[PDB]
Amino acid sequence: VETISFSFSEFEPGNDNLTLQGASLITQSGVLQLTKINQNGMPAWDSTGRTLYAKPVHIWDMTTGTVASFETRFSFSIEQPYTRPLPADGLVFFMGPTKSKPAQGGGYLGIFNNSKQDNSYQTLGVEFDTFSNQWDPPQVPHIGIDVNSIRSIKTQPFQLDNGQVANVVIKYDASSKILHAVLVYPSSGAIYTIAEIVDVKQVLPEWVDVGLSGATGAQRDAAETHDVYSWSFQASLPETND
Ligand SMILES: [Ca+2]
Ligand SMILES: [Mn+2]
Repeated sequence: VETISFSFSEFEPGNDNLTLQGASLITQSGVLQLTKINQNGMPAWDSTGRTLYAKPVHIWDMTTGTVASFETRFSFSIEQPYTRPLPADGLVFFMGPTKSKPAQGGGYLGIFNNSKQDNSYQTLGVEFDTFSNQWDPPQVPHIGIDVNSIRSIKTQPFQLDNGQVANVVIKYDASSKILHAVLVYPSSGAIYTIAEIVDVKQVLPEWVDVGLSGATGAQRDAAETHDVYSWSFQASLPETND
């Protein structure tokens, strides 16, 4: 079994296991800030940032025809200092082609270029969307499963516990092809669950980059924080199948 796993209970500046892109920054306090925060202490608008694990992950093998099962857990907080103008856009856990660079920001969350459904994206993502774009359901925020498109195949509305820490668990079982995600707010005890069938062999390339991406709106003050406090990941690829 080909396995890979990493666990960051805290983030350390200079850690070569993580690749920071765009506005993403690791603070001295050990927090990963995906989007920029100005010196005045308020979140910056028109900011996009991503963090990728420095090594590619083997998700499926064509020779043996096996597919990896995986699980990721992370804690984040989104603080919306203002109710107006409307806060944007969110953050997302994604898997896509290796050597990927940031895509469009704003509602595309840094991983897509348009709102079209395109196989060439070869990207899977689980978003936490805070702004309702034209391709979105009216309710925000919402959890969404994105498969080669910013237009989710399935969404689940949730209530934001402003500025509080949320715990997320995303698990993929290769045997059943079920991607199930859970979001829990310890502060309020709220629990949200969402699941869908995803055939990763049909969507993703054999080796992928895994990461987190966040973005703020293009309108002045259409922003919020996208802070990550911890992140762990594990994948197991059966080397054979007899
Ligand atoms: Ca959106
Ligand atoms: Mn959405």
